[PDB]
Amino acid sequence: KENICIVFGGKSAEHEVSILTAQNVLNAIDKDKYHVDIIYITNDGDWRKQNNITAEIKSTDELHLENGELEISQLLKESSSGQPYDAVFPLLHGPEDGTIQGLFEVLDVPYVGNGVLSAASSMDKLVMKQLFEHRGLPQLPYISFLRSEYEKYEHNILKLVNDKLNYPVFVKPANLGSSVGISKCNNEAELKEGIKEAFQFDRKLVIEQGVNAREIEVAVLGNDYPEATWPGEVVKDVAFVQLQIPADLDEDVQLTLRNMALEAFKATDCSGLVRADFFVTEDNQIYINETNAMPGFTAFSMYPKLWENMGLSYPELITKLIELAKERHQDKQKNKYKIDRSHH
Amino acid sequence: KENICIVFGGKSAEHEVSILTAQNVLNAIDKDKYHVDIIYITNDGDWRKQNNITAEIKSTDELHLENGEALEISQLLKESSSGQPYDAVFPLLHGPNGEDGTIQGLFEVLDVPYVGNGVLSAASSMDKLVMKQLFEHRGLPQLPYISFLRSEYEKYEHNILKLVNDKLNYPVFVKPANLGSSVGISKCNNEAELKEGIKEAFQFDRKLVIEQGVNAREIEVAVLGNDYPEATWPGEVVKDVAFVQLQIPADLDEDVQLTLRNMALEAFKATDCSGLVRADFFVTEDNQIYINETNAMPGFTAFSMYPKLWENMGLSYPELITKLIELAKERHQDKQKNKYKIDRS
Repeated sequence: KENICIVFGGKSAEHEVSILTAQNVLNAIDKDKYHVDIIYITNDGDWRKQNNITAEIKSTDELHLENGELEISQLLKESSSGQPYDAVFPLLHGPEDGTIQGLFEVLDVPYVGNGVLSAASSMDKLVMKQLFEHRGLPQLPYISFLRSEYEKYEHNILKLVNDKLNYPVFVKPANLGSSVGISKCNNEAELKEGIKEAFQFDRKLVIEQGVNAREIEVAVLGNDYPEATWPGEVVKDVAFVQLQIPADLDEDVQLTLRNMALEAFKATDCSGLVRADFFVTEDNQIYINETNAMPGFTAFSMYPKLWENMGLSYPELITKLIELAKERHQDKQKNKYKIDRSHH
Repeated sequence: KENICIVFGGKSAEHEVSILTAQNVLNAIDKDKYHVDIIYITNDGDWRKQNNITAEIKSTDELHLENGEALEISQLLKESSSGQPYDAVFPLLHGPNGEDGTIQGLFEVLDVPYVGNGVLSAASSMDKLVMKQLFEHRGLPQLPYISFLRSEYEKYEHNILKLVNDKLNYPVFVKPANLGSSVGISKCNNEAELKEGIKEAFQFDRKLVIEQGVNAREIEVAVLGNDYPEATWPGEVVKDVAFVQLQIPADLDEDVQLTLRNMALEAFKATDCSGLVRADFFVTEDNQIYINETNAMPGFTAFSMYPKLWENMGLSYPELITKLIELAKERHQDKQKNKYKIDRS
């Protein structure tokens, strides 16, 4: 029997979605196969652990833990069965991405999903776009700069936005995911204001050409030999979850999107999973928008539903993610041995 | 006094250097200005704390090392033995386990202010392929190179070997992308050697870089700052052949030195560094410049390149340590300020 730790909560009011997600995962997890503990990280950063979850959690209130089992390191290094975890499943963004993965790595705890680089890469929209560019994936025109750069080269930068992009454009802090400080700008005065607004939240920005496009998402699962689902659509009458799986798109367009999703996964060197989010215009021009390293993971979110469409049930998906974590961490340690052995 | 913690040792034989660097740093810190705790990470990865270093560390044996207090990872790591939070934590160790970027992640989770590079910059300059991609986007010159995953070599071996031939001039270097360990690096003079060289590197890493090699001079530039970084004049390790005395500034034309200074700033920005970086270039006999790598955690003994480059600029080793602390606090205040505004929208 394998020991699993679900970690959820977090310093933010991504709180409720994190708790809900944990309920879903806990209630889907195969239980005579998995011994399961939970750690609720409160907002204040108190880690509260409950051991050996056996019953269906009927209510989200159950998971707002009060009591806790030790220090952070002790919480993570040992399962309730007295032995290390086979996998820890983070269902929180760490105060951003990549930080909690660092902590797991320092503790040598096996964990689900993306690693440090890939998590942080995907959370920085500029880095992400540069990785996608190098890989040959199509993207909309954009510009990026640092505050230091804007402070010295404003006129030059604002000229770039005019010669290179068509309004409307979006100004987007590079380093959030929260959508704060995003602004749609229809002209240069709006752009100027958008930049000023945004720099109140971040020291680095991307200015992207807007499009009218469908929002098409592909789920990828794996480590070294990832697989991609048929795409799904986030259907919306107005751009500013209702899902259609598979997406109403030509077969050839679906195949291209599946293969680009695999390329996007590789470009940011993902592990475990990624959701690749595209723009597909009414003429079937395809741009990758972003990858999401920690996609919504509720029983009804796009990422699990894309897998269900392929015949991979939600309990089976969670199992697959866990075995991937196990494999990745096993492979890390084995290469350590070979390297150690080389040094000797 | 301000309150500082130095973290050193780690899961490696980086140990002896890391210990010496901790000594140097500690002896460079004015204890009437700073209250200093240290944390040693043993090879098995146990954290051991020694409080309130007040005297010169005349020898390493005066450090307790494994014999400091047994430390769990907890909110406590933010608190000095004075009972004040640390103003800055100075990591003088790598990612034995994980990558670079992992201890930074731990510090961010615990909201500990720390010196130097953040998660993404640390991790990106430790992955040679991401690093190269970032430098290419920034328009910095680099030697020709190819990269691939094991899974890609597995199914496209022929095409890849032919890409090497059609793109790279032999000899080439096979480099694991994710180690700084030099384990699995090899110099390959033809396809036969390359093939061997690839097979061997894949024993240790799942992603490789193949690079056109060049014998050339190795020239380094130090950069210090967060949002308004400054670069040193370049330096070089003194030697007649390219196949521990430094020359600072390097024996290079002034225009070449200036170009390098500015390239170092660009490399700093390309990997979104904080605190510092060392940019390491190749410069050929005809003054062709290629950035080799950035180093997010460059050697930091009293006699190391990074410190000596600043010394030539008039910034003493103690002043350099104080500046890095001040940049650490600044960065962390900036995060706190940003989180507040974000949260309040």
